[PDB]
Amino acid sequence: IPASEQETLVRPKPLLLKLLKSVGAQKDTYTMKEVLFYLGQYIMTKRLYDHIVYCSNDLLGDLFGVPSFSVKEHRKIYTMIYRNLVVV
Ligand SMILES: CC[C@@H](CO)N1C(=O)[C@H](CC(=O)O)O[C@@H](c2cccc(Cl)c2)[C@H]1c1ccc(Cl)cc1
Repeated sequence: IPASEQETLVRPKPLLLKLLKSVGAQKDTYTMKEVLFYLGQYIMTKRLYDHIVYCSNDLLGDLFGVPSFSVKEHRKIYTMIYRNLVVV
């Protein structure tokens, strides 16, 4: 993962936005760095993470389309996030 990826500007789809609205200020456009941070906070505050995040229990599962995933497979995490947003 290159560092430039954090700068990508994105518009969340409603379900991603609903999730971000529980942890951060609402706005139309976010950086990827913000999205990952808010998802990070969402996961830790709700204790979906202990290297596995368990989310069949949670909206996050519907978002990502998985019951769980490893926090170390960053490529796959980006892919799952990307299908819930639009790059601007
Ligand atoms: C779930 C806790 C948060 C705390 O920063 N978190 C991690 O523990 C691990 C740490 C790591 O393995 O480097 O992944 C973080 C992260 C940062 C940036 C991009 C990605 Cl794909 C993951 C990052 C993370 C953010 C969002 C998502 Cl969806 C998954 C993991």
